[PDB]
Amino acid sequence: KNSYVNKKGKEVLVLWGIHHPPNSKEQQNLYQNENAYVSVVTSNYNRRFTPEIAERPKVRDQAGRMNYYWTLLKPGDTIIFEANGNLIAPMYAFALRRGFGSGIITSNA
Amino acid sequence: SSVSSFERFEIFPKESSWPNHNTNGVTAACSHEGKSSFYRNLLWLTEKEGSYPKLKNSYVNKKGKEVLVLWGIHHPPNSKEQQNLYQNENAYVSVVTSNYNRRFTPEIAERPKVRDQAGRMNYYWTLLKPGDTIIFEANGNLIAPMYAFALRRGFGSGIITSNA
Repeated sequence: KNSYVNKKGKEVLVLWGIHHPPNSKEQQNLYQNENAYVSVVTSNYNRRFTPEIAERPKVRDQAGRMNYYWTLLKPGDTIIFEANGNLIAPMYAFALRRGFGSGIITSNA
Repeated sequence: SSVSSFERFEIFPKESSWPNHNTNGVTAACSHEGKSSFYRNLLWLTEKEGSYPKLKNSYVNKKGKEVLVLWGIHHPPNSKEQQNLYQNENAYVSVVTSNYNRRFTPEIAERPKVRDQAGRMNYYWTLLKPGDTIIFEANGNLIAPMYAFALRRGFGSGIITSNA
């Protein structure tokens, strides 16, 4: 269990992953607990995650899956990461400055 | 926004619907008159004689029109409070109708205190059709209805935000 408080005064965008092994033996040699979990929570966020161990097609030569999540952490809001396996914890997060006239375009110029 | 009116009728009577569960669960977050109080349309069900037997209580929509039912599901900050209020760490709720079917499970984990409460309270709803039954089955963490609302659909209605 690890915690961060938003001391930036700006919307901290946190990204984390939840891994899903293709087999139960890999779950037991990377994370020890077969019935592992993760539980990322804030003041208004609350979600538990659980690895769905199952045999799947290889993509980038990987039968495993890797579910990427996010939430906005408000000014002064605390986030509490908790787990006993499969949590791919953030190194870095991004304190956003809102601004208008921005937007995504697809250009070959 | 598409309703003109409804009636506030007691869908599950506080005393008779729960002979095996203490219904007078009350919180400082829902305080009123300065003392701790609770929702006039919900019951916080807890242990009675230090036990929470598996409840199974049912209502049928005999109002002949869309009954909006409201219920909460509690999620403790710790496994001590999960035991002390609900007896079962393997606690669940299951609210089911003709076209509705949903099971709930307490996501127990420590969280940032809001309104001076580390616990969470997830408010769910469903429309109960004319003549349709709703069945509440649980062994913990069900915050059962007291009251529900038989709708009367309106036109020209809508929600506005006005300081006038």
